[PDB]
Amino acid sequence: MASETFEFQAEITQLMSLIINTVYSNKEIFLREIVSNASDALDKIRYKSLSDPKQLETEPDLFIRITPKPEQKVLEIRDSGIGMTKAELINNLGTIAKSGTKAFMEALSAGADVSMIGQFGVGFYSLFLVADRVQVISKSNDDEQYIWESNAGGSFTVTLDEVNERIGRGTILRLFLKDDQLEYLEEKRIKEVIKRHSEFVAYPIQLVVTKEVE
Amino acid sequence: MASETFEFQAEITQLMSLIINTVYSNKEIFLREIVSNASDALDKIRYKSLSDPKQLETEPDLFIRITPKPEQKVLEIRDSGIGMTKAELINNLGTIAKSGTKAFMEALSAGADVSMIGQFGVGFYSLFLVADRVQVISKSNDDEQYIWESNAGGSFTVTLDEVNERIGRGTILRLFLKDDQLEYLEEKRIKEVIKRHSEFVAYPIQLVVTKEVE
Ligand SMILES: Nc1ncnc2c1ncn2[C@@H]1O[C@H](COP(=O)(O)OP(=O)(O)O)[C@@H](O)[C@H]1O
Ligand SMILES: Nc1ncnc2c1ncn2[C@@H]1O[C@H](COP(=O)(O)OP(=O)(O)O)[C@@H](O)[C@H]1O
Repeated sequence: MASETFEFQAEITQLMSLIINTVYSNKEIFLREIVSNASDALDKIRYKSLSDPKQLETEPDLFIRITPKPEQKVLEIRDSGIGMTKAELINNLGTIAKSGTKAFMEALSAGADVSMIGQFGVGFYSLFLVADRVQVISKSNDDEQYIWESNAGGSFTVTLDEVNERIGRGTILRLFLKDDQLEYLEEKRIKEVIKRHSEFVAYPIQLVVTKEVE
Repeated sequence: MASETFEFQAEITQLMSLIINTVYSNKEIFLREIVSNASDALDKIRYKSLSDPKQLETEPDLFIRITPKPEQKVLEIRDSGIGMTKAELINNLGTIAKSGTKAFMEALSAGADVSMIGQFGVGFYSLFLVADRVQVISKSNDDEQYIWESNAGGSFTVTLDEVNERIGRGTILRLFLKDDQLEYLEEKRIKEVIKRHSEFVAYPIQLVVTKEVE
């Protein structure tokens, strides 16, 4: 299964190391951005389903699910939202200019809290506060399952997915956490971050935890 | 306290008797539109509060509250959302052309479900399925409390509010129910309608009920 490679729009590349190369204190904000994005994609499929009810049948349950994979130093965040086709992944996650990218960077220079990233419509890129590599695994009703992958350099890849679990519909954000941000694999830390910043979310937030039988 | 009178945009007046003069079966949909509008106004104040936290201090609790007043044949639906100033009430609730009004009426003629009214951005006017008169009582952080009132004719009034309970911030939709839609004053009916159409709402929905002490 052959990967295709794409270049990021210049300012997005600039943003990603303005982010991956911050001191910044309040790195936990990366999870509120993901949950907020997940909730929007779930909004979209629900809104779409108003006039096309069958769109929901590929995955009738509407949820956000967080799954630590400590052996792999990975945190996953799944939603059963609208998903992205191959062309959406390429268009929406890097090739096309985002309206607020340059404005956000300008605001950051002037002293804005990184927390405002969401208000500039580029909150997706905050994942690079905690992760040096990411896969977005996504299944839209309108396409096959694909994997988009980035290590914050100037190119990303998109590959037809023949290696991951089948998602009915929606997206898995798969974060390869930095060796110093491994706290985010912990059940108590996750819970704490969710209650602080994601209080008004209309969908269940599920946490998957593994325990030894004693 | 002197009322001012305003004329509705022509097509809105047309819509209001296309609605108040329907047979239509599924009139319960009027409550999902109100809850959806309440949730949006709560979204707006929360979104606004991201960069102006003090906006929330006029009413720190974020809620939708439904209160039957059977003696008056009234149903109220309150939210602690962003509210509307006098100028917003005049602009947003009747004087200015809404993008979907004529399109909705055209779709209705072709056989669309009245339920689609929300998708055309004119869902507010569905209240006239069950009510022959309405007051919108509203308090924005940016203005005094005002009352907008309509009986579905071609004019509405706006009055400085010196007669209703003070709301900290937000809106009371006060419906004067038709003599044949009094079922909507009933605790069990309300509950049933809410669970069917308002399952993914991020705010608590509170129901106020009066019971005799036995
Ligand atoms: N979980 C997801 N499901 C579907 N689409 C997504 C998801 N996460 C991000 N996207 C897409 O990426 C775009 C960029 O996300 P982001 O930078 O947070 O900006 P926005 O404010 O538009 O969400 C979104 O508009 C959306 O189309
Ligand atoms: N509870 C409320 N609080 C504040 N504003 C409201 C409320 N209900 C309605 N509005 C205002 O009236 C407008 C018209 O409502 P509606 O016809 O449902 O269309 P929309 O799809 O814009 O909500 C809204 O955009 C909003 O500005």
